[PDB]
Amino acid sequence: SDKYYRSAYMNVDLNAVASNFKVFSTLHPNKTVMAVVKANAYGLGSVKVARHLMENGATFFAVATLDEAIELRMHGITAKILVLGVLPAKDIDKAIQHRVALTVPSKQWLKEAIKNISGEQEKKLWLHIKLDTGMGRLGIKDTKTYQEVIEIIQQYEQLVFEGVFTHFACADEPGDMTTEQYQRFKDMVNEAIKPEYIHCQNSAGSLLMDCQFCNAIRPGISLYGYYPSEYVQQKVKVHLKPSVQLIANVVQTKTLQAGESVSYGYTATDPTTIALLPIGYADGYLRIMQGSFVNVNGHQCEVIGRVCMDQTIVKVPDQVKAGDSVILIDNHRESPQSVEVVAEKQHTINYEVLCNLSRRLPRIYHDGDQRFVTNELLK
Amino acid sequence: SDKYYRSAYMNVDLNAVASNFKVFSTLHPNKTVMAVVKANAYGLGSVKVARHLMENGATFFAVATLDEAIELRMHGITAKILVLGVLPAKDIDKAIQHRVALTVPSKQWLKEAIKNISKKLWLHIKLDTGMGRLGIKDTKTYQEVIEIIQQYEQLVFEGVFTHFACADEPGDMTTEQYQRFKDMVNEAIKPEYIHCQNSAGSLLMDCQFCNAIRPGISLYGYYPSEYVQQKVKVHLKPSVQLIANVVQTKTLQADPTTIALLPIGYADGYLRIMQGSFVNVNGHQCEVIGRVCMDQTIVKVPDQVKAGDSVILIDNHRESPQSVEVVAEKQHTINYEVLCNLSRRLPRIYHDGDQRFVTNELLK
Ligand code: NA
Ligand code: NA
Repeated sequence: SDKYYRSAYMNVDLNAVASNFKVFSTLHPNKTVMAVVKANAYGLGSVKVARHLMENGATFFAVATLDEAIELRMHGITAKILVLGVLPAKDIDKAIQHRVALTVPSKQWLKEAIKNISGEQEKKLWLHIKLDTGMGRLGIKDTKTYQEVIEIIQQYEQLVFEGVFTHFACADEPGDMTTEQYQRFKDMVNEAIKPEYIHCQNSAGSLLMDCQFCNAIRPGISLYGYYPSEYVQQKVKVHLKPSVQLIANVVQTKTLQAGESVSYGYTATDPTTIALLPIGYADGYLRIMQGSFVNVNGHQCEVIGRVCMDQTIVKVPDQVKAGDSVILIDNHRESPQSVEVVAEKQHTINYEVLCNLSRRLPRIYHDGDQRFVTNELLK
Repeated sequence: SDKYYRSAYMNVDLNAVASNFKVFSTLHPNKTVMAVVKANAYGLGSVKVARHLMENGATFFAVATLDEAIELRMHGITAKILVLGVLPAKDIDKAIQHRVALTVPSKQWLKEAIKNISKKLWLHIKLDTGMGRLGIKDTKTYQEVIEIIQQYEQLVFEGVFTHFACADEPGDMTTEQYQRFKDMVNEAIKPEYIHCQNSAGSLLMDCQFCNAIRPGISLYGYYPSEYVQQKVKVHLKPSVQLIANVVQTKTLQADPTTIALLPIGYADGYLRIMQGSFVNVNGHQCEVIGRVCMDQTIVKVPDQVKAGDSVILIDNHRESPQSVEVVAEKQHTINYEVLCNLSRRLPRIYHDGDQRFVTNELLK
């Protein structure tokens, strides 16, 4: 548990994350829940959330990069880990060494990966084949090439065909694409022997459909308590618990008299108090947040002037003083400080709001009565 | 040096940072250049920049938070360090234990802080000279704050400073505040460090009264604004490149085109709004199409592009269509934020004349 010396931090509720995970376990009781903790678990912290989820029965995680995988491995995570991106061929030995499964996006990739397998790392190379079934980006599109890759894997005892998966492009919105990909997926996967894991659903897909054919699900943002779109949120009645709060303590206040002003980038008409927050755009509270409202001791206050790199200014009631807690992002969907309202202010989606949260912010994890802190600057 | 396992990274040119530093040193020959390495040296990695700058004459550094100062201390930085932000009383002792100078924003703050004192305390007093940016406004209180320092042998009045609000724009405001600053300072004993200029102030004025300067963004090769760029001769060398290699290509039908998939996305700081931008794939300007994803970006490319080819997303030139300022415009923000957005997920590859060194915070 790291120390921190600036009252600006994120509260991460691990009980909320464990509830969300159960919601998914409960919705799909016959499937393996492959917890997606890529991008540092969407800003919350891969390691701490992964440890926590393991203590609650998670046996499989998905990340974006091998760096993310080795990071969980260097911190005691022993569950299975699948890398969703394409590993540079050179690094194949490190995946083998660290027991990390890998995505095969193409035949070419597999062929180049084999060539870089020196014999120093002799454990198995677990492989999940990615299939392209719709808005084709990454993955194998034709069944023939798919059989050929499987056929290649079967020449080497060291390579295991552990999974096959696909990703939906529009599942968080109305349309027949998703169901069209699902059928395309089965049509590809049926023309060859099935591997252990068959997974096609993200958060949207898992909350909206059952997909009996896909024995593993990959919930993401919803683990952290957020709906992947308004459509899904208004569609299903499952309850997800937001897990994040962004907080800052007022460090100083000044009273402007009518006629006096302050220049952070504001002139007062009546007597007004201003509070100085030690948080700014380098923490991920972007400049475009100007004019948004934040919660001070219960009341909505306006963010004035411009947001600076390390400071933010707020028009507040006179009684507010140094030490008062300010909630910039709250843990409730129907809140003027919800991740969604902030995303709207940033003209983006909830994913990016959490992702912008910089390393300069400590993560303070809550589990029942327990409290623990991670401060990257001092790690 | 750390390993890294995704072909996406930042090239941080320390030789460019050292030159920019010498330009300021040369421009203000007899001043201390208090190098601003706050916010992880605007995204470049403060530990490596500070260490590199100490090897080139840097004797004083400025950060935004005590965590930032302590981080430098943990890694061998021995020079002076001033926390520009306001540290509440609680943590003062740790600023004393670690030898970090602090900012006195008010008398309330000082008086109060004279209670977590339980080893010198180096204080730089902050004055509000007209724009409001919180600080002591009146000479009286200014004189009262010093007298208070004089009462404790452990408290040291090391400096006084102010922040100009509009040095990046034209007008007399800066000058008028520069005068107020003098008027206040000349009414009390003068401390060893007197500083009033940021990158802008440093590039545009001489300010002989102020014996120290605080360049920040410009140390890294960026002009604080176009107006400053169009008014000064001084040439700054941009120090950052953002690169990714194409992981796979795919050809589409219905105009038919080839798309390239890059292993970088908004979780790395290449924001969603970058859709519609251009990147440099082997000298070819290619558009970023479709939605930028958390981990991937798709670029419209000529059919001759292939897996493994390098893509420049942010280039180390100002004139370029991938300059930090062009990216800033696309992001409807300022160059400073483009740099701060770059995530911990990106490895920083430092260049120091064919000496390469990597920092991968994930394996660190
Ligand atoms: Na095999
Ligand atoms: Na003294």
